[PDB]
Order: sequence, then structure tokens, then C-alpha cells
Amino acid sequence: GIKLKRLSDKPVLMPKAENEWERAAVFNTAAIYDNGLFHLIYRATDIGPHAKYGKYISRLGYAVSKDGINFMRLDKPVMSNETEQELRGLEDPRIVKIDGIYYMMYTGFGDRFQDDYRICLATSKNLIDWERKGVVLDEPNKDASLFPEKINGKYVMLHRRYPDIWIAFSDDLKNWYDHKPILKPIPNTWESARVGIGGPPIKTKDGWFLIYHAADDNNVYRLGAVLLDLEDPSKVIARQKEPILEPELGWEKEGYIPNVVFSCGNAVKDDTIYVYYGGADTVIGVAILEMKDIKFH
Amino acid sequence: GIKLKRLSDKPVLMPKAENEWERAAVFNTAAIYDNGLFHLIYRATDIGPHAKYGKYISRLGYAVSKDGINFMRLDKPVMSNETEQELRGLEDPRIVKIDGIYYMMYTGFGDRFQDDYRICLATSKNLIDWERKGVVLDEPNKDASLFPEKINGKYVMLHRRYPDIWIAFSDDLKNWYDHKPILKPIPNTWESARVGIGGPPIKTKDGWFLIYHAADDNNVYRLGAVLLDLEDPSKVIARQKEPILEPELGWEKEGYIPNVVFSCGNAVKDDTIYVYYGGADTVIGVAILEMKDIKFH
Ligand SMILES: OC[C@H]1O[C@H](O)[C@@H](O)[C@@H](O)[C@@H]1O
Ligand SMILES: OC[C@H]1O[C@H](O)[C@@H](O)[C@@H](O)[C@@H]1O
Repeated sequence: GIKLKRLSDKPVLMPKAENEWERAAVFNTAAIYDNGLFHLIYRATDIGPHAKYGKYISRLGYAVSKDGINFMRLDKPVMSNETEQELRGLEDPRIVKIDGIYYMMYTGFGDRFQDDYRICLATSKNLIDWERKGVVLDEPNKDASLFPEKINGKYVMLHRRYPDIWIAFSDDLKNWYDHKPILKPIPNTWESARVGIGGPPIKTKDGWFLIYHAADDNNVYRLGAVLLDLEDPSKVIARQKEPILEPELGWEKEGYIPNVVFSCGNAVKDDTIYVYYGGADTVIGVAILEMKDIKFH
Repeated sequence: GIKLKRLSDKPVLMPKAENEWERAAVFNTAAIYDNGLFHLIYRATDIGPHAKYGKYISRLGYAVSKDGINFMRLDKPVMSNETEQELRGLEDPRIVKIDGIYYMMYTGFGDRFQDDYRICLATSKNLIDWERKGVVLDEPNKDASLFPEKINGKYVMLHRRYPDIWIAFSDDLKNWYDHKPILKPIPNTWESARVGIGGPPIKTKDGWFLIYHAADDNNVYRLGAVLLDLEDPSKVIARQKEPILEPELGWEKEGYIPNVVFSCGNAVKDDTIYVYYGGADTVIGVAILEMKDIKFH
């Protein structure tokens, strides 16, 4: 069934040594198609994003493209480390647009104590000027996004109480209810250690199309695909057995974190899904899936 | 009466050594306030912008700001030299937005023969992806802009048949009529050698507020102010005798072209006009005028 098709044998975005904030790595980017352009809000670090290299700080950059492959980038981050919950920065943003407002969920990494990372919310009208709304769930959690529309009058979010994907609901984004797990790892497979969402889910005639990531027992990260019921997204309609994307190219296999592909963003233009993904926690690539090719056994 | 008030004793944008296309000078920028942000489309050269420095090529960059002083900038130009009319590049853009479309008029400098510079038009929905519409007037001309709305069903443009400011009208942007001069130099003053528009005119209760530039007999460029009738913009209601801005700071007086302030852009936020201007054809500054302070003798 489903396989993502790389648009290039080269990354679409790489670190820039001359800017401290994005000197070492650019990865794990949000992506959205709006007003005739592809927009990336990308994670960037000053040093290799692993504790063995030091106290890396993650910040968020902006890039834009007409074609989804060739990007122009701003010289300064659109969000920087400002709060105590963001001592070590902002990570892995997922963006949806609802009624003219962009809702970005990101991980605020504080590292002040065990499991000091939290899902946080920021909003914008223009993808440049971001207003912090605070922590969303006060618990160790990440890999979160809103659904791109309200379902039955409610905001819906995916999250990740380790090691499973969860869903929850809210009337106002301030308090959440009906938490339940929807997707778990599967033993003795490529998806055995843990799972988490990729980018935000995409609405389809047949259901919500959701890309997810998983790690195996050697911490190799790959992407997979699930389909959720439109009206009750807690119901998994289908889940592909095999991955849709695995580390294959040199810059997916080799980098600060080896053997990783990881998505936080999937932009849609004319029934084609552009999946942006970090390679080896170092660079950003892009692969596509035409909506007509979303087919589960 | 009217004096522009600098927001800073430093430029808001300067050339960038790392990027050849904007290595020498950034100046003469379009400016517009849209969707909560100030946007600049700025002229940039690889080489000092005069024949004495070399065969400079002008290209157009993008910068953005929340506050109108501190800008983030894209790493590549949004328009580059692509046609024969643009052999030496694109200069001095003026932008207005009409019914969701940005209309940029710029000078295409060909330098293939005497007076080979032409007003050209490009349009965009997003300020990044520009569509060329071609030469507007096939004659030696520059310092042109649309009015930011139609007047009595017609597009209106200002232009500059040397050395005077002219106006013309069009049904469709393809053919122009009712050309007439509206503003001339005045002998034995600061505005003796020539005049031309600054940025696009701004609509006011009392008339169209239009900033203009002029050179004196030693080629010192300064800005002035005129008010035009709302319904017939060929009628000058008032013209201030004295300049509203003159080269004063070191980066206005010294640079590739000494003693120049020159505007192609005036963004409006909450009844304040932000006038962006090239200093010495080298850097970009900003000065403001509150609409309540638009008062002519
Ligand atoms: O969220 C905190 C921390 O968690 C993991 O170790 C990785 O995803 C890192 O990139 C991240 O900085
Ligand atoms: O327009 C052609 C040429 O005309 C003048 O010399 C100046 O305004 C230059 O900056 C420009 O390149």
C-alpha cells in the first residue's frame, strides 16, 4: 500500500553555521500550505541535539517556498527560549489553521527535573508573530496537535502519554476531558518501542489520515499510517502493517541521531500531501503522497 | 509644518556581506503594513549603485517586522534579473494593495541603449511569488506607482517624465490616457533640479497625502510633501515649501551616493505613517508622521 515518495535525494533545508541558533541542526518542522506558499516552522539547535554534545537549545525558524522544495529562510527565529518551561527551548511544532488562526503545539523543554517537558500552545495570524498561551496538559507529554477542525463542537487533540498515542477533547482549550489511548506499539515489529503522531491529521472522504512515527528496539525511527473515523477519531478504521518511510538516504541514516525519519508537518496542495521530515535530527527532507493513493489493505 | 521623526539613529536594514546579491547596498524599499506586520520589498545591489563602482545589478529582497524597526530578512531575493528589460536588475519598487492583490511598480534597468529604463508591473497575493505583467509605459520613465484605490472607476498612476511628476489613468492597466504633469521643480530652492514621487499616496480626509523627493543643484536629495484633491488628483491642494526630511545622520550623508534620503515606501499602522527611506543609496532608515500632524500652511 502506502509509500511516501521523496521529491529529492537532497535535503530541502540544512543548518546554517553562521547563525548560532540554527548552526548545528534543522529538523522536525511544522508545515502548512497557505496563500499559494509552503511555510515551515522548523526546529533548530545551536549544537548537536543530544545530551552528549551539551545543553542544546531549540528555537523555531521560518522558511517559505513556492514549489515545496526550494526554500527561502528568515535570518532570525520566530520563537526563541523565553520562559522557564522553555529553558532548553521549543521543539517539534505541529500547526493547524482554524478560522483564520494558526494553533501551534510545541514541546517546552525545561530540564529542571525529571520529565520536565510539556505541550505548550502558541497562536498567530501570520506565522511570524506568535502569542504564547501556556502549557496545555500539565504532565510529561509531547507529540501533540489539534485536529484541523472542531468535531461536534469540540476541539480535539492528539498527545502521547508514553508510549502510546492518546486523544482528548476540550470546549475551550483550557481544560481537557475524555482522554483515551488510540494507538499502541506492537511487539516484535518496527513499531515495538513507542509511537507518536507525525504531523496533524488530514481530513479525507474515508476518515482522518494520520501519519505516525515509531521506534524499534534499536531506536530506529520510521513513519507509518493510520485512518481514524471522521466523527469519532478514537476509532481506528485501519492501520498499515508496514512503514510508509524509513531511513534510506545517507542524511537520513547518518547525523547527530542515526537512523531517524521524523515528521511534524504535512502540507496539502491540490490533493498532494507534502510530508516534511527531519533526517537524523540534523536536516529536513520532503516526500509526497497523492490523496488518491491513500489505500489500506 | 510637517517634519518626519526618525525612530532610530541607526538604519533598520543594512547590506549583508554573506549574500552577494545584497552585499553592497540595501535601499529604496517598498513598504506595506498587512496582517499585523510591516513588510519591506527592498532594492539590493552586489556592487555600489553607480557606474564608478562597477556593473551593479539590483534585485528585490523581502524583510518583515512586528514593530517597524527590527526586521527579519529572507536569504534570497523574491525577484531577480530575468528579462532583457532587467539586464541590470529591478529598482525602486512601489507597492499598493487593491482587492487582495499587491501591485508593484518597479524600474527595469536594461542599459542596452540611451535611457533604457522602464516602469514595469508585477503582481502578487503574498509578496513572495511575483508575476511579471510587463512594461507599463514604453518610454524613459521611473518613480511610478498606482494609487491604492480606483478613482471614479479608473486606475490612476503617478510617473516621472523628466523632470516632473505626471499622472495618468487607465481602465485596465494596459493602455493609459489623460497624461498630465502635476508637480514641477522650483528654481533656486532645494527642489530645483528634479522631482519624483516617494512612496504611493495615502488617502486622507483632506486629500491624497503624497511624499515626493527632489534634488537640488548639488544633487542633494530630500523629501517634501504635497496634498492632492481626492476626486481629481491632478489638482494640487497644497505643497509645503520646506522639506520634511533631509540628510542629517552620517549614514544619510555618507555612502555610495552622498547626501541622499529617498523613499519608495510608506506603511500605515493605526494612523501613523512609517516612511522607509534609503540613506546614501546604501542602507534603509525609518521615520514617522502621525496623520493628525498632516497640516499645510
Ligand atoms: O523533549 C526533550 C527531549 O526529548 C528527547 O530526548 C528528544 O526528542 C530531544 O530532541 C528533546 O530535546
Ligand atoms: O534607473 C537607472 C539608474 O538611474 C539612476 O542612475 C539611479 O537611480 C540608479 O540607481 C539607476 O540604476
